[PDB]
Amino acid sequence: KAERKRMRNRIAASKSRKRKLERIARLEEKVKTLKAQNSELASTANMLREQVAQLKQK
Amino acid sequence: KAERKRMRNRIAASKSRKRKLERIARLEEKVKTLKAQNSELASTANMLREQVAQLKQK
DNA sequence: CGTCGATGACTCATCGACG
DNA sequence: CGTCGATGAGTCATCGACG
Repeated sequence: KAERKRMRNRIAASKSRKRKLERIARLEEKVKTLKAQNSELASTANMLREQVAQLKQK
Repeated sequence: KAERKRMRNRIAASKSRKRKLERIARLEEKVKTLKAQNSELASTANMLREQVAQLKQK
């Protein structure tokens, strides 16, 4: 029937919306996680710049 | 009058879908640039270890 | 209260894939 | 060809904001 198809499409449409939100969430967690690493990597670089300017003494 | 509102809503729905897409594009751009920046900060940290392990000569 | 635009949910129009 | 599920678009339900 057309009633049955209309009902299968209602689930298809909600599944489509769902994985749109799922995609938004992965992307947002990805940038959250790259920001953390950015800061990790950038402070380390900083800690290593000081080790350089302190070893070039003597 | 029903017609006119139905038309104004068609435009609102279009605007809604478009800024969902604009949101996805900004999110993917952010990931792209944080990635490239990570690469930059990680190669730099790596080059700085080697200045350290070579200023470590005495 | 009615009316606005925004947005989630429902429905319709198409799509490519399948047989 | 008819039929499937996926997805963009149109439509309906409902929201908070306005006045």
